[PDB]
Amino acid sequence: MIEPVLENVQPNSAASKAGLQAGDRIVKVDGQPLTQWVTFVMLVRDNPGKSLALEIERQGSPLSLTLIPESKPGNGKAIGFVGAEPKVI
Amino acid sequence: MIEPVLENVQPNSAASKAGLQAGDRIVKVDGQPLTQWVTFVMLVRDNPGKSLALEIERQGSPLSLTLIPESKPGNGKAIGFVGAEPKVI
Repeated sequence: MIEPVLENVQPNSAASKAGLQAGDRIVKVDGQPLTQWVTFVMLVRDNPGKSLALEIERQGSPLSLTLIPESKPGNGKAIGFVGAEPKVI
Repeated sequence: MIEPVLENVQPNSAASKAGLQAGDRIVKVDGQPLTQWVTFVMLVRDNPGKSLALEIERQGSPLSLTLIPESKPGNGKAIGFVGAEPKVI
């Protein structure tokens, strides 16, 4: 139900470094289409330090960006984080 | 599908101030039961600067905490943020 559309981008995060912005919609990761935030988050979690090739939509137009999921300060889990919050209905 | 269980808590956020920790499960907000992260996030979004009464579960035991959703630096939308990321399957 949560839409793959960014509400907020955190500073010095994978998302800011990738050039993501509030309002951006995640459309494809590594060529694979997605429609749910959880799909995107699962991929991010599973891929710390791996380049994900993103196709996003901004203002109805496509952009190709690279996102590399990172750890978070204070978190020692072997997972990647986005650095952004999603929009909710 | 995303579980109302925290994977990470951000510093100087509503969640850290509330005393929330990774692994905590959100069980009730203002007496109302929830089972999905989106339900919790909707409430947070809708309630900037309003005290939400949280019942959480940590290690299988209930705790009562207060959470006051806040804005994020650089975001001028009239909404509240949690200050945390959820666990995903």
